[PDB]
Parts: sequence; structure tokens; C-alpha cells
Amino acid sequence: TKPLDGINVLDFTHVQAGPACTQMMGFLGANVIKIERRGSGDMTRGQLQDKPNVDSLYFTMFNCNKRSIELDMKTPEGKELLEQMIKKADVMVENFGPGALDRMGFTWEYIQELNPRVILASVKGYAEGHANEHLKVYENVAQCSGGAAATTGFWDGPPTVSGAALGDSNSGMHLMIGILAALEIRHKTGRGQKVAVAMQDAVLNLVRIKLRDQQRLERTGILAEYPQAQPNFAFDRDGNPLSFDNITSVPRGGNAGGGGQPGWMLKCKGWETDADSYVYFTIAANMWPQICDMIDKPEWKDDPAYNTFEGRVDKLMDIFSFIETKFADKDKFEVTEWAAQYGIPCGPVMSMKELAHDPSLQKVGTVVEVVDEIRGNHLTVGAPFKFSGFQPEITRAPLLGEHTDEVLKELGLDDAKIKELHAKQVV
Amino acid sequence: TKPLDGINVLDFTHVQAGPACTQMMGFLGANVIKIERRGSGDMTRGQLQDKPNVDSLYFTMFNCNKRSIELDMKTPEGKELLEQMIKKADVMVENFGPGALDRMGFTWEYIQELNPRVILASVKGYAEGHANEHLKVYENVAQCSGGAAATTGFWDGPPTVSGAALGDSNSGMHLMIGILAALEIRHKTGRGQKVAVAMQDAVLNLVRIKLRDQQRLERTGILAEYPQAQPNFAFDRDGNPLSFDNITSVPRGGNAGGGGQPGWMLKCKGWETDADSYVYFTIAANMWPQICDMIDKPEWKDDPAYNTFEGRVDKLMDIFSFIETKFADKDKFEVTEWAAQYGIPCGPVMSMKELAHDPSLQKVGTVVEVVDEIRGNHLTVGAPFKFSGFQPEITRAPLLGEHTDEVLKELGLDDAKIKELHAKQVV
Repeated sequence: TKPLDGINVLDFTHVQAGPACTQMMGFLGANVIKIERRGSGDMTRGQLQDKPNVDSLYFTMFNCNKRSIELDMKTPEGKELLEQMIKKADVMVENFGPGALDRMGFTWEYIQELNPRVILASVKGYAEGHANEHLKVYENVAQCSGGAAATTGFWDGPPTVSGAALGDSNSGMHLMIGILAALEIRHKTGRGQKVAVAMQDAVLNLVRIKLRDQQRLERTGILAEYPQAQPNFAFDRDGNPLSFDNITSVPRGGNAGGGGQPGWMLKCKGWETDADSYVYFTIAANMWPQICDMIDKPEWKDDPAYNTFEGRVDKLMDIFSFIETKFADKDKFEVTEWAAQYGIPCGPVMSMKELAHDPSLQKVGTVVEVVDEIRGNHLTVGAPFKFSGFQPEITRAPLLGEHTDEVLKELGLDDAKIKELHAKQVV
Repeated sequence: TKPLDGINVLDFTHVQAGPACTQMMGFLGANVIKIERRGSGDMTRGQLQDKPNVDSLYFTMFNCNKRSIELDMKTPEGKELLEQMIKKADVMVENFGPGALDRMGFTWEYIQELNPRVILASVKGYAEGHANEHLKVYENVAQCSGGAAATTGFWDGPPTVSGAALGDSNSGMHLMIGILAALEIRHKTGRGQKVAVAMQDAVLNLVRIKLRDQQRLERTGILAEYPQAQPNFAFDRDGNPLSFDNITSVPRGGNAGGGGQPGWMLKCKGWETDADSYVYFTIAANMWPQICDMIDKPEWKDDPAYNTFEGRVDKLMDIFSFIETKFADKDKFEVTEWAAQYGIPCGPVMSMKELAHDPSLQKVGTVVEVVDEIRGNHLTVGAPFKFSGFQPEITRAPLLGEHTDEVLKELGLDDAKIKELHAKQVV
């Protein structure tokens, strides 16, 4: 058995955040019924298709392990169908605008009346009660709102967005925590709850380490592990020096260590013509003797200018520069294997091509080839949590309205009324 | 009632990933008993302290709602105490190196014998069975291994780490999903399971969209929404036009839209001296007329080379440069409100300074002032999921071994036994 076997999810979600949540629930066994707007469905279907009139990879990689029903929710018959489905649901998931579901005729209070056991889960841009609770928020705007853009990139460059979906997929995974937590209390109370995750808040949770830094900066005036702490190292575009003398908000640290020990992104053989020929190399305070052996600087072992974190603050970027010279004739895997001999945390920048075809990720079920006879097989990311008792079974994303009749039959409707709903264009 | 009230967590975790998980479980009501190495404890206590001999903000912001017991686990008495604690635990959480808990004397098989209901949850670098299963991984090494670094930053710069903890806290949040899922299934089976999340996999999950792009790129030879698909725009090391002709792995796209529609990071007034004076501005397809209005170019509304995503592909970066000129005399909040009265998708880069003191985030319980009478109050990030039925009650982080005797008394030990354990330096 799987964790969410027998959990019925009434899934209103579209785009990335909501759909990621419900897909992952589906991977863990949930019965996910995706309600799609009649005639068009989820906008991801037609976004950046790789083959004309075939559902895009955007759609398929976020909508496996779901069934699709088309529904016109503006009709009295549509609202009536939702009421019956709400009565069979364990969780309702949505990412409509604020109030949208109330305006559709389904307030939390009316939903509780229909089903006291149902959990209502929502993805929002900003938290309810926020000054911006009504603003529309998409991926990169959430990254900007939550502190990530401000603290990502370089001191002499702009705020920069992460390639990782810190806004969308991250909010969906956070909502899944919320939903699962609500299921856990329901075993105690026998009652459903409303749970909501704001995209700003999900981002902020991941930038907790930068709120640490903001407070440290306020309290002490310096962040010793940042490149800017090195005297005369960091400069802006115009050549003005950037030191903590005048920094009042956590700055961009380039490739600094963050919540890790100090580190940097170092070039390996081929970097000029291969964008991903780098390693991340860490200088852990308890590994200085090992590093010194590796780079043949035994004279740095007993020197206090080199052998403590504090001693290294004025020169750490120089040290990285020197270490980097040792990698000039080695590729990133050779360097990783070499550092690993020393027990030094160091690893390659994996290219997306490398990840897509990596046998290890397919062995452990993290990159999964989905069987799709209609569209052709494709890769997706599987469950990142591995369990002793089960494996997800990932099945292809649904065609638009593919399971409409199937779902209506399960609601106990006979063929006559199904015909009529189709005839009436409710479904 | 809180979701995890009554859930006893035996918490071996240290640094960031594991502690973020168990902290957040604590926020949702779990009884978290943090096992710390006698005499030193969690390394974060001493990491980048703002006051000498006071637990650092790294520690306090990841270890609220926990109690601390000191234990020498390599003593036979320590192992016995652990066996007693395992019998009262619902969840054990750890992020030691591969095999480390086995070597401590507690294989999964032994653990199941001790307590058939206990869930064992682990943070790992790479998944079990991976070719790199034995590599040491922290934050930015995981960002590199999971595809984020390769696809974050600029085409003419290096792979770039996110300021957000994509490796650590993200893996911790993923582990929380796995633990809650294991709790869900235990209600059915009456048995605990083993659950593990690899930091690589947590990262790859958030970069799902880049694996979408890798497949699109392999299937079609182009990613039309990327900066490199604008002819003669992106330039290389010597200064020649970039194109997808020679790109076989998803490249860095600077501040492009990602999972969102096309956008860019645009300077606002003061950008020269304020690193965060920017907005993110999206050119959504259907919003095009409103953008032509705001920017005062109704010519483009009907012009076929301007009013279509396909038409814009060859000069989208030229459009952004002009929209940016309209913001040069307005701050990021003035630019945002101006776009918001045309319904246009736009948001400011929020600084850590702004976010740390934002009234709205404190109102909604996302930024929380923790009352710490020992060390002085500090801010933290609260729960990013908001529930109708309860609010977290965040309480200060424990001093090292603060609750040792309290916890031993809960195990049924008497004062003579407790005194003996202290004398033997077991606790």
C-alpha cells in the first residue's frame, strides 16, 4: 500500500504550484481528479509545446497520476456536480485568485456544511491579511517578494532569479506539508481544516539563512564569511569599493557558501567552451590540514594567517583563486574524485543533459521514464522521498476531459444524465 | 489542538537540513528531543556568533521548539538510554554521514525490533544506490549536483548558487513531507517505515522545469523563450552572437521568466546605490495591450512583429530596455503601483532589510519575534502554511543539555541514576 491510497483529491489547480502539489500526492497514491475548464483546460497544455497539438512537457511533467474531467463551473449543473464531488473528497486544492472560490459559490463555511471532513488547501501569492494579499504573483515575482532575488547573484550585478522554482514548485511542496498535517489532525478531530501557503512565505522559509544574516549585519556590522568582508576585494560596476562599512541589507555574495561552510565555484578544464565545467569547493574550518596537503601548501598548516576561519577572512578569495589553478588540467569529475580522496566536500556542476541521462538517477527512481503511448515517452522527476515500504508508480498525464464519463459514473450518474450534461455543455 | 501534538521526535540532526525539518515539526506541535554530542553539541551553536559564548542566530533560528539532552552515544550507557528513547519515539530524524547511524549500533533492522511503530527519517547527499552515494554534500554542492547552479545566472558568467537554501532547508522540508506521509500510512499499517531524502533529489524536484527544457531542447534544438533565441543578443567570451545552434544542454538565461511567462529584472530609481532597487516585469501575452498603454506605444498593439510572443522573440530584450527607461525616475513601489493600475504583472525586489521589518509579514506570523530571555529576542521565519484551526507558538531554542535531567525523568530514571549518568560523563 501507498501513503495516500484512498485519499480523494478534488483538484482545481493549474499552472505549476498547485499541480506540483497534487501530482506528488498522486505519486504517493492519492486519487487525483483534475477539474479543468471545459474546452481549454490547464494553460500549461499549450505552453511551449515541442510538437504541434500535443500537450506540452510543461503539462505532462506536472500532471502525471491524475484524471481529467471537463466542467463548466459557471452553470447550475456544474455547481451541483461540484457539491457531489466535494462530498466524496478528502482534499480540495486550488490556486485561483483570492475570493475566486467564494464567488463560485463555495465559501469555506459552505464547504464544511457539505463535508465536515474535507480539507481546503490553497496556494496564494501573499498571505491572507498581508497588505498585498490581493496581488497576482508568478514564479520570479515570488522570488523577488521573498528575498531570494535580492540575495542571489553578484554584488556588481542585478538581483537574479533562481533556475529552481522557488516560487511555484516550492510553494506546492509546502502546501503538501500543510495538507498532510491537516490529515494528521483529522485523525484526532474527525474534521477538515483550511490550509494555505503564500508563495512569498515559501520563498522566505528557504531564505531563513538570509534573515539570520540580516540580523547579524544589524547587530555586528559585518558578515565575515561574505566576499565583501575581504578588504579591497569586491567592487561595483563603477569601481567603487563594496565593504560592510556601508552595507545595511544582506548583499549578493556571488558563489559564497550560504548556510554551508565557506566555498566557491571553481573552473575546471574546458570552462571556456563548456558552461558547466566547474566544481563547488568548500573550505571547512576543521579540514584545513587536508586542504593544505591537497594543494601542496604544508607551510599553511601551522600559520595563523591561514589556519583559522578568522585568519582567512582577509584572504579567502585569494586562496580560492590559488586552489582553482590546481584544476586547470582536470575535468569536474576528476577534480571531484580528487577532493573526495581528502574527504573535502566538493562536487560537480551537473548539466541538465548530464542529469537527464544519468543512470544513477534513473536507478533510484528520481528521474523516471513515463510510458505515454499517445505522446511518446518522456522523462519526469519522481518522488524525492524514498520509502522502505513502497515505490511510486508513475502513469501518463491525462488528455483534456479524458476521464469525464469515468468520473461521472463514479458519482453514480446513469448514462442518460451523462448524455444530457454533454448535450447541455456542462461537461 | 496542533497537528503533531503527541508526536515524539528523537532528533539527532545538526547543521541546517535536518534541524529545519524537526523545527518545523515542533512548530506544528511535535515533542522534539534534540540529542546533542555531550560537551559540544550542534556545530551551529558556535557558527558565526554575534555575541561571544552565546548560541548563534544560526542555531536559534533552526532550533526553536526543541529540548536539548546531551548524550555520549559511544558509551554503553548512552546506547541503552537511546534504546529506551527509541521505544517512546514516533519519529527518529538524522543527517549523519552514510552508514553512521548503523555504526552507532542502530541499523534500521535493529530499530524495528526496538519499536515496530517508529519512523526513521534521514537526510542524505545522494540517494542510496547512487554511484555518488558516499560523497559529502552540503548546501551549494547539492545546488550544483541537482541542476540549479548550471541553470542559474548568466550565459556569460559562471554557474550561480541561489541565496535560498535549495540544498539544506529545501531537503528538510521534503523530508517533512516524507515523515508525514509515513505517519499517514502508519494509521493503516500500524508499522513505521524508513524514509530518506537526498539533497540532490530535493534540488532536482525544484528544477523540474529545467528538465522540461532539456527535453524540449533535445527534441527541437531551441528554447524560443530563452535570451539565446533572440538573434544577435546574447554574446560569448570573445563577443559573438549566441544561438541554440551549438547549445545542447539547458543554458543560463539571466533574468528570464523560467516557469513564468517572459520577463526581466528592470532597474528602478536609485539602482546605482541601492542593489535592490529593481522590479520584475513580465510580458504576459494577453496583457500586451495594457503594456502598450502604460508605456505609451499604442503602435505596437496591432503591429504583428510586436503583439505576438512569436513576433517578439527577435526583439524581446529590446522591448525590456525601453520599458526600463520608463522606471528611471520611480522607485520599485511606485513602478509596481503604476503597473497595478493597468492590471500588469509586476513586483519589487524586496531587500532582507525590508522583509525583516515588514509589518505585514509580522502580522501574518511569517516573520516572528521570538521571546528569548536568555539570549535576547530575535526574529525567525515562522510556519509558511497557515491553518484555520491553530497558530504555532514559537518558543526559544534550548541551551546545550538544558533539558537533560527533565528528559531522563520522563524516561522513568530516578535522581540517583541521573546523578550516576552525570558522574560517568554519559550526559
